[PDB]
Amino acid sequence: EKRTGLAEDGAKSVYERLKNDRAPYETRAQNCAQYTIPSLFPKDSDQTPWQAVGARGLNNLASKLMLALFPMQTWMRLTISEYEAKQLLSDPDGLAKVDEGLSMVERIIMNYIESNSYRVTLFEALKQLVVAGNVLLYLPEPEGSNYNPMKLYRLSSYVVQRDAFGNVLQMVTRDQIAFGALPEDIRKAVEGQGGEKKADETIDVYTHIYLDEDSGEYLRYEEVEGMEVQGSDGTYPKEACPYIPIRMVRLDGESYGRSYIEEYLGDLRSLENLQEAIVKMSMISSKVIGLVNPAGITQPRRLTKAQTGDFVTGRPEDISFLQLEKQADFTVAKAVSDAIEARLSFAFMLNSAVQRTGERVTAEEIRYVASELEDTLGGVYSILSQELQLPLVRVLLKQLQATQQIPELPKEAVEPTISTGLEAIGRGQDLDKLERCVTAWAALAPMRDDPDINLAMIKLRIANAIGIDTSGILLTEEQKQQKMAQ
Amino acid sequence: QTPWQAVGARGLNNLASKLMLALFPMQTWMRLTISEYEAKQLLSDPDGLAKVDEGLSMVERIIMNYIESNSYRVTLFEALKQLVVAGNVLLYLPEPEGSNYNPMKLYRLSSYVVQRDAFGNVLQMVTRDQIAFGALPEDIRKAVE
Amino acid sequence: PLVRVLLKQLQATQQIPELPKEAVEPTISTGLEAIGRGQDLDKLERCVTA
Amino acid sequence: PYIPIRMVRLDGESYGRSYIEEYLGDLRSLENLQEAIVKMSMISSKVIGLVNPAGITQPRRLTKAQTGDFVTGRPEDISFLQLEKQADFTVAKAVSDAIE
Amino acid sequence: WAALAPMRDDPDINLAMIKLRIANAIGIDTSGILLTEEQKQQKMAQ
Amino acid sequence: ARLSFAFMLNSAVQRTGERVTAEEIRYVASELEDTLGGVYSILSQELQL
Amino acid sequence: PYIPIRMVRLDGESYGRSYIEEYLGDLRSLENLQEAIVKMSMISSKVIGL
Repeated sequence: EKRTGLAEDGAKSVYERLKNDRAPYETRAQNCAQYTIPSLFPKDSDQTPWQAVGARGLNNLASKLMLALFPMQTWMRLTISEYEAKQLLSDPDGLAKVDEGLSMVERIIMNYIESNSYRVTLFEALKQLVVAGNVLLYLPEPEGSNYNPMKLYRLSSYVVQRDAFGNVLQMVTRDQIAFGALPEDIRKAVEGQGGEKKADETIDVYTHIYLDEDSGEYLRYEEVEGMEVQGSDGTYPKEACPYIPIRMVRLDGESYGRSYIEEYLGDLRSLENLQEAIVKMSMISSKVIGLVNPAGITQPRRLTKAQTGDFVTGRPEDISFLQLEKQADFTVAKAVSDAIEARLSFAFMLNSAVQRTGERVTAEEIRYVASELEDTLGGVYSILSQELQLPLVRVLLKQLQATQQIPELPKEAVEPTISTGLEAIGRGQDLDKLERCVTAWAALAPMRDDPDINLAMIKLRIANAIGIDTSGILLTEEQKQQKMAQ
Repeated sequence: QTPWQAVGARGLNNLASKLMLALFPMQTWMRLTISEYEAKQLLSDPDGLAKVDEGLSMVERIIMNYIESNSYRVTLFEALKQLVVAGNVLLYLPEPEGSNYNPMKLYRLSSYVVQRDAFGNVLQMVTRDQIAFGALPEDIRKAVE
Repeated sequence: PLVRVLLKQLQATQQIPELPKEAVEPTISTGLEAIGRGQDLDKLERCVTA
Repeated sequence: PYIPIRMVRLDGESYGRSYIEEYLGDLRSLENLQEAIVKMSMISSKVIGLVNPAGITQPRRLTKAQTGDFVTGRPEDISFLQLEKQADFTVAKAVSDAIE
Repeated sequence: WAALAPMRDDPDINLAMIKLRIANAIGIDTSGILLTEEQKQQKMAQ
Repeated sequence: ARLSFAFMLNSAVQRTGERVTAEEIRYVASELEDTLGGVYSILSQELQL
Repeated sequence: PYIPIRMVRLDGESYGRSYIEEYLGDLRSLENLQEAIVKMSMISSKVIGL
């Protein structure tokens, strides 16, 4: 069947069209990668760098973020939905069974992420997210309990179109598979479409995903050499598309995202250009060249051949050694280079932005400057929890629930709330409030045996101000007199 | 074109980061409490009161759950940057509409306009989107040709 | 303004289960009050130390 | 549902002022200077030989020499072009730094 | 839990609930952390 | 020096510039731990499992 | 039982990148410089009478 809508005139033809507005982004990504790690986004179409600062910064930033966002620890938290949680009012037996299945679900997701090598690709994705605007993550249908890894498309080989509100209208990926590696059906279709193909010839395979105007849901198909692939068609519901295009830095009303490094590219290239001319300098400067005056007696052969300790026919007025003596010029260059590199280290939260060789670095300023690095990391992290973490989890839930790898739970826990960050680590806001109230209560120990002060009321008021539940914090009359008797 | 120095870049970035962690943290950040007038009514009625405070600090957690689930933090960040560099930002939050992914919309100063009265209340606004024809809704698309 | 609006939008779509009149127009604290490190707590535990 | 926000108010006016605007002077000053400084560092780090063509020392023979090599020439013919704007720099640096 | 030693002999504070709540926020199993009624009164007797 | 950070050589701490404090040693050492945790958490997925 | 391992993945590619590659520029630089310096030290240690 000929399909229409956004897929009216072929997948490849859409890819081609949308590529036009994507181009700036991939130029920008190519420039940033040039001065860090070029293999992330090479300057092929529309060699290593001199300095390694870009390289170790990017590597650092990714590592840090990946150990924050996706640690070996449990990192999401599923909890009962607010509405259904109001239902199980005065039903602890029926509740605590919900939370048991939810925290089971937690563990299943975790076991999946562990066993399908999600961490490794997430790393590569973070690098990409940092250097270029965007990554496209694709997680296929679980399909058994097999090794189901994730797939990553770097900005160069995929394309996106968003509406007014930033919702995804259509996507087109473009794999480049060698003919030999293609499935037989596809392989046969291709050569049956004319011209016999060599095993090492590469074949563009376009994958089109798009919103249908009629259905409130996505359609997908694969498309090779202008013809749709046999049984490559499919559909995805709007709220759970397994293709996730991620932006690092949003500009609303725009299909792709800006990148992190781009903001600090000015100072990065500046460093690169300088570090080059300095290294070259040092090379001229470490080269010894003698100068025998040919008007003199001292003959150069006789010098080169000499053993150490040797007396040789000559005068010292004939030989001189070519001195560079660009000694001051160097320290000006160095001072600048150093300044910039220092500025970059802060932007890559390298811990050795503390390392200043100027003065005796106190201990007290270290804590303050290290908390400027924590400040700016909290920034990217709290943005990448929304952008990368929550969508990845939300989609994994729906995917696993579809294949009944998630044993049936009671209605309450089908749409739970997904906590991430410090809550899940078990170091959250609730615990803090509780153990700040305990420390506030211990400060009325020097009046425990009160004359007429009434500890009960003050005890409850402290908890209220701080904001603990205080649902069964105070001992009731019947339970207190019961405990007074025993 | 990029700038020669990155002091401004890290400066703005710092400022926004700090502000956004202060204004919109993962913690609860608003607090809803009984109105002064109606609170005077429930004088000597604790049982009837702390039920109000119970439904309110429910409301808190609902708003919070929405802000978490609808990516409010990420757009607030971009808005704070905008707010610092250009004088003003425009936030648009559409009708919840089911229980779906309803994000917020941001209009930079360049693509919206405002007129205020004497007392500074809003009289009119006019935003200006710039959509590719292909992305438009079919009804509009067909009107346009 | 952000909060005030959300309240009115959520109460419109009855994504906010009905509460008794008192809590339809409440007062919206922000800042330190909410964090649980406010003026009230300070005054209390300054009175305990006195 | 449309909320137009201002950063810094000026009463009786539809739009708001910005935070950075207040400090723009010192910011553009910085940007002008750090430019002129960066460019300085590129001049200063560039080696350029000067072989006196009245002389004996021929430049082809200097560029082709290995390290350790002895070569026909006199050190009155080669000189390396020095920028020595060492003091002028630290003036510019002092000011840049003060602003930063 | 060692931080509520300066109020172990509580007047009307209820250690039981706060002890379980701390464990929940941290996120231990709490599957048989509290002493049950029959097992507690058994231990009080012995 | 730069390469020593990249190879997590402990003696990237060793700077002859200044009297190296005790408090910065810890902080710079944990840059090396940071970047080691990086390669390790990858190679655990790539090589170990 | 054949396990081919990659260090640094590039999705859609059969072989992996290396860890050192990312820092090779600074490494060859050192090698070149250290060579010219060691060679300097042999010229500097050599006594020749005239």
